[PDB]
Amino acid sequence: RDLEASIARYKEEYAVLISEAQAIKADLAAVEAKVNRSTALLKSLSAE
Amino acid sequence: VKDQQEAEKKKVMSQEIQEQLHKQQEVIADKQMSVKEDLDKVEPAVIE
Amino acid sequence: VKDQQEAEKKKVMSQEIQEQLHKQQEVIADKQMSVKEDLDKVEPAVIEAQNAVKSIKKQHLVEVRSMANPPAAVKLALESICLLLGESTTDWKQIRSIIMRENFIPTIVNFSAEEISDAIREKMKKNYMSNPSYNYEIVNRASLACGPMVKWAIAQLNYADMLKRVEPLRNELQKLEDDAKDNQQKANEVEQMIRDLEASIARYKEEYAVLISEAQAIKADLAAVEAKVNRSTALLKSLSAE
Repeated sequence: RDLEASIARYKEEYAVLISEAQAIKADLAAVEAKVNRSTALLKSLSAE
Repeated sequence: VKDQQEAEKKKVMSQEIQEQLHKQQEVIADKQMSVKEDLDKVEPAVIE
Repeated sequence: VKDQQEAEKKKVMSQEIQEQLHKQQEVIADKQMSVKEDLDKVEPAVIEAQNAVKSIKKQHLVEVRSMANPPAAVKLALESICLLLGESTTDWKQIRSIIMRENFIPTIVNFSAEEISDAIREKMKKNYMSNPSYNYEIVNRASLACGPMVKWAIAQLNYADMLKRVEPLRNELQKLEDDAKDNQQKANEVEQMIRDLEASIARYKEEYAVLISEAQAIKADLAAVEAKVNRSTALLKSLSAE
């Protein structure tokens, strides 16, 4: 049970960490959208 | 994984406890006959 | 968990391999000394066996038709025929046994351990009474035909009565080999099926971290939806008076 508790409780709170990682990927994806959108406008005004 | 395997290693020696449960049956069977022998013998002395 | 445990139960089967590899060390050590014994013994026979093929028809056929065999050849040809299940002491039986064209085949077929100890013990006694004979007259010039076969007849006696020292060694090797070879087949099997489990686990285990994260994504979305429901319900009850 000491292992089982260690097996159990140190399995799902560690799955909370990957949930935080998912937020980072979403934030990185949101930034990546800003990366291309800003670059697209930047090259649009190259003629100007 | 290693926590589970160690737990299952203790589950393997929990099967050893099942063997000791078979030993418990041997202990109980030998004890019951010894108690029966004592019951036929010890009781008159207790009255004395 | 069980697949790895089954893989680790096969790792327990892999834990048998280094015991079997320790048996391999026993096999290798026993093989090396057996090979060393073979190297000290087998090599002259290979030379003699090749010399049998090198023998020319003219050397043998001419001397078979001789009206009297030389005394050097008589002492050595008689013992050779005793190997051929034709034990005899007459020259004509020697002549007949060699006439057949099928006699060029068994110059190599004859093999050492077919010899009975009593038959072998007769030859050392024949060796003692004929020690100056055999290879010594082969070197002289007794006959070109006798050369390859006399030394061939000299051998097969340095194998018997001491291959019996190798018989327990080879029998122990056979017990070690057969136990190891079937177990070594398991070793190849265990390694393959360990990878098969691990490959299955690899495609399965690594996807669960994404899968549980997907569940974490749903509960995060579920909390956001639930928060909106409570917030919007508070708005409606506040806007109820309006």
